[PDB]
Amino acid sequence: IVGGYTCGANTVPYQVSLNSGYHFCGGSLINSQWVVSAAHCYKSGIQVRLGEDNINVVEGNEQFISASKSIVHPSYNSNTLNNDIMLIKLKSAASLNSRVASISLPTSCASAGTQCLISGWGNTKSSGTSYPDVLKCLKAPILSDSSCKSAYPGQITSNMFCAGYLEGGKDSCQGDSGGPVVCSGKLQGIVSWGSGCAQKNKPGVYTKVCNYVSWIKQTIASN
Ligand SMILES: N=C(N)c1ccc(CNC(=O)[C@@H]2CCCN2C(=O)CNC2CCCC2)cc1
Ligand SMILES: [Ca+2]
Repeated sequence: IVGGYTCGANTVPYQVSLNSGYHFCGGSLINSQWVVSAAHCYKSGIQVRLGEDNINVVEGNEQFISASKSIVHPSYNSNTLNNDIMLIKLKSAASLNSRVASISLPTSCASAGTQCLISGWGNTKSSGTSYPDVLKCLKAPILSDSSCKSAYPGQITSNMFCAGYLEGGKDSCQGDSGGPVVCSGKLQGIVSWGSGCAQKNKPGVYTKVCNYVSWIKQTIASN
């Protein structure tokens, strides 16, 4: 997260870290046994880490639970990142508490101009590399689809939306991948792609979660 701030410990209690010996992606807890992330975060041997603030220090509210299954969206295309969403099931139900909490799926999509919260353990530099070890936050509005499409002609689908700031300086970044965009109490976006981080006229691109709520609800009910 570039241009953001320290959230504070467990203030984003639906935020998860995906770990396979190291943090490699974010995710969102949507109920005691299931996580949503980006399909580009798929890999085998994932351990879900809940209740995290400093990801390099055991502070006392963590839950580490191995994934039992992963389900990438059936229409995921890795080249275009269309349908960049996956579901991960926990080997055992998480113990839900104030620091480990699920985030509601939308009932309908969010509008351009709605303010959201984006969070993650990703790079904080727009030039160069620096990884934070505590969770970083960023409040960012959803941008018009046309500004989105003008930034990335022919690369935006109906399953993507842009958020952030066209002037640059504030954006998500590598390592934030699969992490949440929460607007009005609902998970509306997943950190998916962009060009560089916090560059002028290159806003962040997010998976459009409202399009996938029926798929999510059907898939968890059958798995
Ligand atoms: N500036 C940002 N908001 C931002 C930029 C990049 C990321 C991380 N995501 C990525 O790097 C993703 C996953 C693997 C390939 N990838 C890409 O961005 C590759 N670029 C193409 C653009 C059209 C679809 C794929 C996360 C956030
Ligand atoms: Ca920790």
